[PDB]
Amino acid sequence: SMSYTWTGALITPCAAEESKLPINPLSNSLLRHHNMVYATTSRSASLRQKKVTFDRLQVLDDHYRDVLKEMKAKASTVKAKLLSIEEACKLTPPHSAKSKFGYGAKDVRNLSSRAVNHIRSVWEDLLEDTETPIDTTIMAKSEVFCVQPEKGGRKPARLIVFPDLGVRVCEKMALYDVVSTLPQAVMGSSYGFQYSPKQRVEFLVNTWKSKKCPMGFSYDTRCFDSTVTESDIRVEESIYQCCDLAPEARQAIRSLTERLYIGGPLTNSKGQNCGYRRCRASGVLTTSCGNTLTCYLKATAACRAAKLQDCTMLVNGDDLVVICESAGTQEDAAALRAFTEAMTRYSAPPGDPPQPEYDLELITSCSSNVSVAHDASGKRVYYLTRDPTTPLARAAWETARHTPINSWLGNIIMYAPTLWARMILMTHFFSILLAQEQLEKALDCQIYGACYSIEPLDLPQIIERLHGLSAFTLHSYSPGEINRVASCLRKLGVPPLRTWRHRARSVRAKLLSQGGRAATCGRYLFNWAVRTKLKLTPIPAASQLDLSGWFVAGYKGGDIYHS
Ligand SMILES: [Mg+2]
Repeated sequence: SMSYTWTGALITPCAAEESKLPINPLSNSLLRHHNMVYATTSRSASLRQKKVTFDRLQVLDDHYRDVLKEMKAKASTVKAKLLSIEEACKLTPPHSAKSKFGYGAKDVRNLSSRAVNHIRSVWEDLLEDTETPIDTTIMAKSEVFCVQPEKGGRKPARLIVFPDLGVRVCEKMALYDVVSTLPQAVMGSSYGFQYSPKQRVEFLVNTWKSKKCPMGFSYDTRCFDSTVTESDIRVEESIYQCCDLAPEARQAIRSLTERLYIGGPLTNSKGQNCGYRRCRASGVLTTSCGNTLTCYLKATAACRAAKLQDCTMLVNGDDLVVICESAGTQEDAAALRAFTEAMTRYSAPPGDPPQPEYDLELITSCSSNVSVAHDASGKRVYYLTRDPTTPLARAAWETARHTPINSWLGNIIMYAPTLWARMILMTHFFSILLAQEQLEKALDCQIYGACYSIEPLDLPQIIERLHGLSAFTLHSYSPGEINRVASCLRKLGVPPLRTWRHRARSVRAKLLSQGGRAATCGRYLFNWAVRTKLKLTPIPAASQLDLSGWFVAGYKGGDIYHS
């Protein structure tokens, strides 16, 4: 069937859309080539619509059915709980999109009578009506990027599709426990969202070293959400139904599957009918779990079709990396083509054709790659890094324009050991918080799709527990990483590293001048900036903070707020 059908009504914005950095940047200090930065808007919606609209032809074989049965047997060990209205309400982010029924996220979190009474009626309606498609809103997503190195090369807006707030709270009641527990039960160590960055690199490095002769590849499915078929979504449900479930949870899942997950009408921000979806909606609770299960099922079956040997996969939503035993350069390239042909039959054709890779450091998955540096004792440390271009572009945007979600904080947390996060991101934002005395103020950021409210003065503890003490002492970065960063700073017009070393000293000195958590930030976060390096010992606070559910599951698109 067609992934989408369109009526002609436009994807419209809800308010003014900004597409460029403000006229005189609030921090030309970070980035000088302001014209390189842009944000996507609804103006490019039709370009995205063209890419994402096509007929899916899916052919399932015995390998697919075999793997599905294996997955179901593991799912059948799961017992899932229904969430109470109160528990589900508390998972709603404070700035979640308001309901058309006259209440908003604040009312949901406060358990207001209007909100709670509507949510209860939405729940009963899932039991009373098993078929009527549930309405969804379609919008163009606002995301900031740096322009392609081809003069005028811009990505079009992604299209987000989500149901009303009342429905989203009902999804949590029925499915939050399922999507939080089932993927690991089914996929075991292949489930990527159970790992912190440090644990992910460890799993990757250990997997690499376990092969007599390792070969690895990432597989990029073209527009994964659009490739998800009605069959795939019902197969996903068939896995959920293997859980022990409350009767109303079973029904809610059955109704949500047929009324929302498999497809439905698309309404624009003006309330006009835009058309019809028959693929994955980006903005429902099951999107991350569903994509991960579907990708894992198709890829695992595809490895079997391709006769890849000793495959170990790591799956994060639509992101896939596999490491296996090599059969020779020639036989690998052939196997990889067979794998791609199998994935294509399963309705997951590639964007960029995959390439066998015989150096772990050259594989990028989840936009990231493994690289190597050295700690104080000169011991080899592996860490995850990425090209810093998008993080820096978004940092510049967030410095110049007010933003609800602070991607720079998420990046500092997730990439704390990197050369660019330590020298640029940390230096830049700590100077800003220092100047405005906003240091103590908690900020919103996302980790694996879930929203968290985090105090920047807690970064030392967070980083140590997540990445290890070596995150504060890494030196001797790889030539490839140094050159990638240098090239990035050239392109964006970011001042040279040596310069950041200077600003850092000033910041470090000011932080120490304050004492307390501020002083701890000075000592640990900026020890790279001095030669007379303060000896760094494990912080007392590291081990005694609530980092429980930070790396349990993926929640991208699921409207989840943690703590
Ligand atoms: Mg893809």
